[PDB]
Amino acid sequence: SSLLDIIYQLRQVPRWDGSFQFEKEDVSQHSFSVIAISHILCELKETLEGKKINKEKLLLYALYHDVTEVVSTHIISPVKKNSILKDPFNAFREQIKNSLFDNLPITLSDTLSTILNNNDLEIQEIVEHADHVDAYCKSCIEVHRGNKDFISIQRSLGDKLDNLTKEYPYLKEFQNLFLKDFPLENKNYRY
Amino acid sequence: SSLLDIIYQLRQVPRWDGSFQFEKEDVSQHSFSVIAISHILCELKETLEGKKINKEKLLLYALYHDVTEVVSTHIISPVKKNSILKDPFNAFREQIKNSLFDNLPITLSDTLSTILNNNDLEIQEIVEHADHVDAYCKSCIEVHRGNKDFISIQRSLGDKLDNLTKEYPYLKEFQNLFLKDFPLENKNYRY
Ligand SMILES: Nc1ncnc2c1ncn2[C@@H]1O[C@H](COP(=O)(O)OP(=O)(O)O)[C@H]1CO
Ligand SMILES: Nc1ncnc2c1ncn2[C@@H]1O[C@H](COP(=O)(O)OP(=O)(O)O)[C@H]1CO
Ligand SMILES: [Mg+2]
Ligand SMILES: [Mg+2]
Ligand SMILES: [Mg+2]
Ligand SMILES: [Mg+2]
Repeated sequence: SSLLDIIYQLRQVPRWDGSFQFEKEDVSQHSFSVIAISHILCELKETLEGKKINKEKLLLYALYHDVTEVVSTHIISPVKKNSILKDPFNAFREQIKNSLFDNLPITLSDTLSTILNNNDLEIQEIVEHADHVDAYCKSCIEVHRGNKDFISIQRSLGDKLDNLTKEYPYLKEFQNLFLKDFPLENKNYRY
Repeated sequence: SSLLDIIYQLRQVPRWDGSFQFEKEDVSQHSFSVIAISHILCELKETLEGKKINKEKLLLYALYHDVTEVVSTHIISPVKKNSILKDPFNAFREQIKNSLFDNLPITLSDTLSTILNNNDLEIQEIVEHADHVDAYCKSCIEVHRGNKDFISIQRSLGDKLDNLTKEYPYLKEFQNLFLKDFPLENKNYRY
């Protein structure tokens, strides 16, 4: 099976192609952050919208949400969202899904296929929001480092986030708890 | 709350201090790999040992299993396992747990405390094994890159892994599925 190799190979997939970064980011670091953000958003959403989400499936979906970029590489959204490329890249992403996991036990094989082809719309939407939050946070850290080239990136991500908070109250709550002073200049928790 | 800041601050915590690495590894990359390994080990263990594990708690424990290293930094095991430092570092790790998460909702606060102070012994043991597997895998990748300085590291980690496979059949199965040709020289799945 290639599955363990793929998990480590995600470190070789860079994000933010074409932008100067003070800190280079790979898909594994991004996915770690998306898992944690997805968990936090889930807890907030459960309490506000009065429900219980299946966190096993949510966390596993977040964990593997970008695993196909080991084949496609990471195509930045200004490129992937172009009308010329939008549908073909989703079709390509779908082709990678249907091919990735071959030499496994049916316990793993079925469970891996279930995760990749997940049709739980709410879990997909939570991870999509977590994905946007993480992109915003990265842009905040770069700006904080002094990277003027991410100012316009932070602004458009922040504008899209603001609009999402008007429609998803759990995102507004997340914004209020964490995204108003981010990152922290004083990491008091270290001392 | 410092929780979101801490999630990103784990990128500033390096592993393998005092060893030459061709690729520098941080706690976020390591934790991503441990989450995925913990999931795979859990599926194998469930099938072999005839049970169902609560994967929500397992994955969340793996996710945060090294979060206290944002305060302690990452102390390598030859140092932390010295008889002089063994108990004090665990006491220190415990002090960090009881202090980390302050300004949260009780939904988050209680859930975060539950995860950190988890007393499910089996979940702790799965993550401990995943942690050893990840260390072995890192050592395999470095050796594969040509890093002769990790040969003796790979050997001792491999020896400890071999002994663990004699006592935990799900680890032997994992070894048979993934750890016999690792990493792959031919990443055929990319093409
Ligand atoms: N303004 C931007 N300029 C350049 N790259 C960007 C920008 N915004 C995002 N990226 C990169 O595309 C990746 C994912 O972005 P996203 O998740 O926020 O957008 P969607 O794919 O969800 O539409 C992100 C890092 O490479
Ligand atoms: N032989 C070694 N030489 C130097 N550093 C090591 C070695 N083995 C492990 N490390 C580093 O200690 C970290 C964790 O190791 P571990 O998880 O396998 O050992 P335990 O803490 O579980 O006893 C690891 C990377 O920094
Ligand atoms: Mg996105
Ligand atoms: Mg993503
Ligand atoms: Mg360990
Ligand atoms: Mg660890």
